[PDB]
Amino acid sequence: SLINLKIQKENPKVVNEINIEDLSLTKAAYCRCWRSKTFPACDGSHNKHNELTGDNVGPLILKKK
Amino acid sequence: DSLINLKIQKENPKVVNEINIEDLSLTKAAYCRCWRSKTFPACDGSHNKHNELTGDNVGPLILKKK
Ligand code: FES
Ligand code: FES
Repeated sequence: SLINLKIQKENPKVVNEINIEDLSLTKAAYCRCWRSKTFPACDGSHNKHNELTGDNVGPLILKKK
Repeated sequence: DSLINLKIQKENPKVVNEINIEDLSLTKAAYCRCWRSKTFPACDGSHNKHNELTGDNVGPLILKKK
């Protein structure tokens, strides 16, 4: 049932705040699988998780107007 | 190690959500990273029960504006 295996395990609730107006990218993918090496950004690790596990998780994509 | 999402759109082989800056109403909006929210992709604090039951430490992503 653990979702997060390794990230900031000394912190009892990992919460990331992002300033959506400071997007340096036209879109930006944010991780919902707790496997990204760029966490809280998405690096595509979700694909390795889904393949390993048979899961169907993917990122939240933030997009500029 | 094992499944993260148990229930949400299991018919969909990859659940991706997009959000437009301009569609964000509030100065802050919480997005779920635990796959337990009844308002997915929004966070409704279901992570708290998940954390208490499993000894996990997951929390939402907060998008801040203005
Ligand atoms: S690396 Fe986790 S959702 Fe993409
Ligand atoms: S309900 Fe899932 S992170 Fe809050």
